[PDB]
Amino acid sequence: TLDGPYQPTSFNPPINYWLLLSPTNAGVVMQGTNNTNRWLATLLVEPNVESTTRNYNLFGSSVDITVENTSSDKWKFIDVGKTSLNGSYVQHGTLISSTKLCAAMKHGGNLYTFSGTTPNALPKAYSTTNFDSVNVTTFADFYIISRDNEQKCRQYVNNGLPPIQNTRNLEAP
Repeated sequence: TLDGPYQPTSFNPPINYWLLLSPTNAGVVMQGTNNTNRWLATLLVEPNVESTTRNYNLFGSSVDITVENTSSDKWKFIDVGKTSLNGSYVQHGTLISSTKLCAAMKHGGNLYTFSGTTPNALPKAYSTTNFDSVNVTTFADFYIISRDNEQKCRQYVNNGLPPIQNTRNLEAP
């Protein structure tokens, strides 16, 4: 099989697969909803950004969100979510990254993303509801890595993608 890259698209991902996103610049990286109780997204903020209100298109709506990135050297991924149609988005996990990669996976009713600071970012679970039916729309090129190969996803998120598009076969010893 071919891990990627795949171009921005919308689909409902199966459980037990990581989607590894490779955005180029700040903005919305990906979003997903179950159309019932969760509307979710990951935002990207470049280094060296003082607290500022930015506009993001989430599910077609114009949403103003106050963001900051105090890191001089690393990019900041921000997980955001709301739990009702008219609810406010709030910021949850963050991933402070030199690689500009983030990732999400549905497993066991939970939604996992990477959080922390590279090269020591780790998967962490959101478990406030059953997330199994949440779809995705990606706004960056992305790769698909099975949970059985989670070690490969961890290594890429923390250390970078290979310089060529052969991820199926490229892994550190």
